[PDB]
Amino acid sequence: PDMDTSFVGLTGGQIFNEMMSRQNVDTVFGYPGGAILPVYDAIHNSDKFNFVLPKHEQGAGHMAEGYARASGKPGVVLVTSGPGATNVVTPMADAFADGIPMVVFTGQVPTSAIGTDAFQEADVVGISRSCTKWNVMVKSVEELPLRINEAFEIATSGRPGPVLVDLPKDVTAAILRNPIPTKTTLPSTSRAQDEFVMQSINKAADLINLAKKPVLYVGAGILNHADGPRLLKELSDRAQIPVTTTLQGLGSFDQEDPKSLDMLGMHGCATANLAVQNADLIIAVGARFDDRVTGNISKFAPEARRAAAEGRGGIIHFEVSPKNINKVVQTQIAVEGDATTNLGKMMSKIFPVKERSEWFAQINKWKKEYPYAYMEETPGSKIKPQTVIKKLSKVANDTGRHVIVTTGVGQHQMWAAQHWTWRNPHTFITSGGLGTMGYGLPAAIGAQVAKPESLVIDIDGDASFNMTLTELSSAVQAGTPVKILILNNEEQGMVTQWQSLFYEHRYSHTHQLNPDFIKLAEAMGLKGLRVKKQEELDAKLKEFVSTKGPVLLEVEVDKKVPVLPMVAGGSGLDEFINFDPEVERQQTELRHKRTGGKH
Amino acid sequence: PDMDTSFVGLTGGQIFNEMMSRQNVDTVFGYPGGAILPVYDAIHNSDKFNFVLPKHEQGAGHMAEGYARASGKPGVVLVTSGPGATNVVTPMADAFADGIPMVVFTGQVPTSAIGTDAFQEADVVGISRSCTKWNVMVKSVEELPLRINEAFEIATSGRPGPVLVDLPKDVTAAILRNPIPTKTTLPSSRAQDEFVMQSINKAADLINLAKKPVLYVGAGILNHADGPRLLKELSDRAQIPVTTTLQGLGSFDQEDPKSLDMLGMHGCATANLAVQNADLIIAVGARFDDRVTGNISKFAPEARRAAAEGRGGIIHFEVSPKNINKVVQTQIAVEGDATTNLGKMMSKIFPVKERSEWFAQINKWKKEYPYAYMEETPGSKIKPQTVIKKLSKVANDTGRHVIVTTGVGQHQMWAAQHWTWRNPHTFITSGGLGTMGYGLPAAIGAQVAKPESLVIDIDGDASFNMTLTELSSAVQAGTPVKILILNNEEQGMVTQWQSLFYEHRYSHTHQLNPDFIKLAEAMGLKGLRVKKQEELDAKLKEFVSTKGPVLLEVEVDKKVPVLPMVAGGSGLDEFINFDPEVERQQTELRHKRTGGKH
Ligand SMILES: Cc1cc2nc3c(=O)[nH]c(=O)nc-3n(C[C@H](O)[C@H](O)[C@H](O)COP(=O)(O)OP(=O)(O)OC[C@H]3O[C@@H](n4cnc5c(N)ncnc54)[C@H](O)[C@@H]3O)c2cc1C
Ligand SMILES: Cc1cc2nc3c(=O)[nH]c(=O)nc-3n(C[C@H](O)[C@H](O)[C@H](O)COP(=O)(O)OP(=O)(O)OC[C@H]3O[C@@H](n4cnc5c(N)ncnc54)[C@H](O)[C@@H]3O)c2cc1C
Ligand SMILES: CCOC(=O)c1ccccc1S(=O)(=O)NC(=O)Nc1nc(Cl)cc(OC)n1
Ligand SMILES: CCOC(=O)c1ccccc1S(=O)(=O)NC(=O)Nc1nc(Cl)cc(OC)n1
Ligand SMILES: Cc1ncc(C[n+]2csc(CCOP(=O)(O)OP(=O)(O)O)c2C)c(N)n1
Ligand SMILES: C/C(=C\CCOP(=O)(O)OP(=O)(O)O)NCc1cnc(C)nc1N
Ligand SMILES: [K+]
Ligand SMILES: [K+]
Ligand SMILES: [Mg+2]
Ligand SMILES: [Mg+2]
Repeated sequence: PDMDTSFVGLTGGQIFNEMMSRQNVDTVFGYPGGAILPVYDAIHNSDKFNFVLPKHEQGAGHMAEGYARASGKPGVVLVTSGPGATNVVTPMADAFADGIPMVVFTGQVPTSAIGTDAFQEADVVGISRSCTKWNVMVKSVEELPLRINEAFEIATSGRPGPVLVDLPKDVTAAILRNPIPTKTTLPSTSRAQDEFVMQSINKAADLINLAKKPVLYVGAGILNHADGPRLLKELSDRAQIPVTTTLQGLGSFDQEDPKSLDMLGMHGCATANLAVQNADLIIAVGARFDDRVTGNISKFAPEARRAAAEGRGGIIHFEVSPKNINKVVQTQIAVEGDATTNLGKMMSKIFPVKERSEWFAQINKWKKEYPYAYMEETPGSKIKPQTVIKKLSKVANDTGRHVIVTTGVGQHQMWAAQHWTWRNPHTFITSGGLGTMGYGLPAAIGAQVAKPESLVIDIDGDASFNMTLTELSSAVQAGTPVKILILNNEEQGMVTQWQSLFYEHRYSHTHQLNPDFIKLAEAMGLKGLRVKKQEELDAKLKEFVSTKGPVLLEVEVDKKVPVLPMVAGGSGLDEFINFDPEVERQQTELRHKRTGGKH
Repeated sequence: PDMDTSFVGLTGGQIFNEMMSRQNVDTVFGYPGGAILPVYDAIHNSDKFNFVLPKHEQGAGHMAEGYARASGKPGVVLVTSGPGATNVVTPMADAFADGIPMVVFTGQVPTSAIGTDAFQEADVVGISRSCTKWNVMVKSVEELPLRINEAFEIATSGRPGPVLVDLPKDVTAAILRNPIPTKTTLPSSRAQDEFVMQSINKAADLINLAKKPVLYVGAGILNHADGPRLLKELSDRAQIPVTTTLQGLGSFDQEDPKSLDMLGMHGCATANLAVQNADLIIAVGARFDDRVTGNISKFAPEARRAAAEGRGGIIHFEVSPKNINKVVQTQIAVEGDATTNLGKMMSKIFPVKERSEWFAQINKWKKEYPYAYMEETPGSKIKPQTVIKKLSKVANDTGRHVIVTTGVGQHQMWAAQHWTWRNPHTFITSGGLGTMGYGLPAAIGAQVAKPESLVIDIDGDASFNMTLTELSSAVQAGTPVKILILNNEEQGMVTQWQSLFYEHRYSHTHQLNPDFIKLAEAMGLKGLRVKKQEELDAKLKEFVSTKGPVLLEVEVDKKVPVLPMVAGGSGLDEFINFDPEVERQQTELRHKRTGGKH
């Protein structure tokens, strides 16, 4: 084994510093602690990268995710042992669900104290086993470079995800006394395989060229390659195929394009859902058929399954991970690998399509029939959440700046998804798989660090905001001019919505006492704005976006407004609840009675 | 009968409600979520117990711990799946380290969706395996009563600890269609009893033979209502000096002349010396962790010789056999509940007249190595230690029951050192895991447990930031907690270590703080601040007197080291002491190395 002596003499901590440089890391989010001190002393005043300090490790994790989402690079986290480590479990679980590249370094007690119920000791490798693509505890400093390189490679390959490297204090404080393999200190296809993939591509092209009512079901995977959107559009334009995206796919397709069906799924656009239930061929690109998208699985894509049975269609799946191939529904053709790459190889085999009048006409009728309708403002009423999104979307867009939107979890999140006009990739950063409330703020901060020149807006919910509102000061300390928008309905919207629907309006502990958000913002060091009256919304939104420096804008919005359309329970994607002003008014009455006038 | 049907017809959620009643649960801390909704609908407006809502599940967990610590009852947590569950990992790990009784119920996706990478699904049982005494996923509603009972029993027996019960939505929503064994619904040795007796005997002999005996007491003594009482008895009967661990504070009255105070890396010098010179160490409810033993090979040197010459050594009253002879080899091991065995051993103890020789040496140390520090000079900043002493008196002079919670760091050590501990179950601090942010949420839980008590949270600025959002929860729950922030605008304990071991190189140990007073006001509490020495007394009195929750920020002197200190490979007797000169020279050294920034 060829040896390297360049790290000989350095401490684990110093080697760590050098590896961050070699891994092209320009930002690290962390919080110091005793066990990890050897590494902190090493990166003290280091100019190899910028360090962002949160008030809580969970903040660090979510900042790393936001950063990764906006930059495309893996988010690096550096925390101490014990509580410092357990505090980043949620962010890891979150990054694991949404496939976000993240390398988490957790300090650990000295190897000689491990297993002795030592001070601030935790079985981090054990705890994080199920919420990381891979993890490891570095046994010796000689092993450090290697592990760091494996971590970054695993985190950024296949389906991106989080990895954890446990760093024992004695290992990071130790000095390298031995030369180590040159390989282990440097970063980073079968002919029959590529032969097999080309075969898959040909079969997929054959099916596409045969389809009469095709639909592109696009997900996050298309955004893991710079040319993803470009090729997706080319395919769409070439074969005249309408496109629908998941929550994590928004931004990949231009919603201004006539062929846009918008988001599909539980709270998706009726047109998109209808298109999916009636299509003879579903081309899934970088999407995992999760349960918030498929509706009742036995009712999913009936027309596509029928087409399959008749051998004239079905489902094509461009998936990068074998774990998600044929996991939820049986597919006819599975094109393994990087979606974008395979779309590029397949293009030339796709026959150019002149038009699909029938199909598009049907889709257009649904578009006229099922828009994202809702109860708009009326004289004297409170501001409507949906209206805020629509307006902010325009104001933000009219600035001509690059816009990135992050959100919390709940109704506001769904309305942001539905009513915002998505056009640019890597501009919507939201927690979908795990759905972590409190993701909004810290994610926005990370995103702003990744894209300093972008207008980063966090469309949050009051309950979600409370979870991590302490990072508000971090935004100030980090110099991230994030714009925090709070759609305040003084309730846990998404939950109350379910309680309204399935629990006869019995709201069990789903209404919390909020602090004065404006005074809070002021106390934290930001500008604070509030809006109650419809008349002032436009002015405030403009001041909000225009303000230089971090700013928080609270918008008092109407309460108990349900998010629609809605497919839940055993309903098929085409069996959605539609908005009805008459029914809303009826439900309202029924609510006041059932809650004894409480809500 | 053998079979019980008092549940047939009920939903898992309703059964859960009934079980909380049967388990004598009067408080539940939680946060709703989709997966756990069936249980929330069931406990809706339930009058079987009070529900406390935090802003974050971590808050719920720490509130449960504080509640458990102050009440003696297990803390019950109810959260949803996915993020709701992962958010209580830290509190569980914490409760696991300090042996706190806690039953955590986490909602889970329907059994039919488990393993499909379902919405808000997490392998909770897997994640929490290493930080819970036991955990389980309820497979069916028939199994619900059983699991709930096993959980509470395991959480409250042996060495208390946290347990987690995973509740699948389809299980809690399901209706019980089958009658279940009456036994399973009701809230639930050997001949080793001779070995214990033999031990209790040999220990009593060894104690009656000791010349320089020391009582090294821990949290274990507080796990029994008669612990403190029986501890004093033994101490008085055999005239033995008593030193307690951080988690032991409050089990022994520090007013008694036989009190050595706290031992350990930041413990009283006298306490450490006594331990190092003792021929016999009686360990009661303590696990010899590294923050106490110092350099293990240099620990209890005289106790060793006494052990080698068969005239003493180490006696250990431990409930968990796993912790016996885990750190240091003991001579006698009395298994079981410390309090119980102390009662059984009492009579076999010869009533000592006096130990004037031992006490002479001990009182010699007390006069020489007290908790000294650089006191306030004119115009200088308020000293953290002073605030603690002053508050200790003010709080005490109110005649109310006082409970103190803290964050993690220097302020925590100063609270331990300079407060005069006398009542059991009055100091609630995170020691094993040492979780910053524990202070506030713990105080809230403690206040819920003891409504009439004056609950004070002695926090640090950095620690406070971690969970400062629960400030509004305090208001919503109606818990008039008193939040004290010793603001040194730094991560004190870490800067102290950076000053000591890393040549005054403060790497990311200075966070930007918000306006604590405006923060408090925004959260709905009264906010007070103190900068001048002259106003400290007035503010402390107003602080304690204020009705309702209140926060007081006291600007204190920065870069103040917690002493004495036993770090690295130092034995408990090789501690660093306070020196006025040494400190002035250290300040100048810090100024030179930092250009003048610190
Ligand atoms: C309250 C709430 C409501 C929600 N409502 C909806 C809704 O109505 N509709 C909806 O769609 N979502 C909704 N979501 C989000 C949902 O839970 C899922 O997180 C999301 O739909 C998953 O989208 P995705 O499959 O595109 O992305 P991912 O879950 O990230 O999956 C991407 C898939 O693409 C693969 N992949 C990754 N990279 C590549 C590559 N380079 N080449 C090829 N394949 C690749 C991955 O292996 C994976 O299988 C909601 C979330 C919450 C919290
Ligand atoms: C910054 C910081 C500084 C610290 N500094 C110090 C210091 O200077 N000195 C110090 O002492 N601590 C210090 N600590 C706390 C320390 O880390 C340990 O948490 C603490 O000393 C453990 O005390 P304990 O053994 O009494 O309690 P535990 O750790 O709770 O252990 C109790 C033991 O008693 C047993 N037990 C429980 N119930 C019973 C029963 N009913 N009958 C019999 N046995 C029972 C248990 O099995 C266990 O072995 C510090 C913590 C932090 C965060
Ligand atoms: C929290 C760090 O814990 C260590 O990793 C650790 C654990 C068990 C035994 C010895 C050490 S050690 O003696 O290698 N290191 C420390 O004890 N460090 C340490 N750092 C800080 Cl900032 C505070 C502290 O103690 C109160 N202790
Ligand atoms: C978050 C709870 O998730 C469920 O446990 C879950 C998981 C996978 C598949 C079906 C369900 S389900 O159809 O039994 N329940 C729900 O889907 N519930 C649910 N509750 C809320 Cl408050 C919001 C929500 O969706 C946006 N969904
Ligand atoms: C959640 C968490 N993150 C990091 C640590 C590491 N840590 C232990 S003590 C300490 C010092 C800072 O506290 P502070 O509240 O400012 O009080 P001080 O020590 O200054 O009195 C730190 C950062 C921890 N214990 N818990
Ligand atoms: C409560 C909940 C979603 C949304 C609620 O409220 P919010 O005010 O933030 O937004 P709206 O829905 O009211 O807009 N689900 C459980 C949950 C608990 N805890 C965490 C960290 N994440 C979660 N998803
Ligand atoms: K849209
Ligand atoms: K004391
Ligand atoms: Mg809300
Ligand atoms: Mg501090």
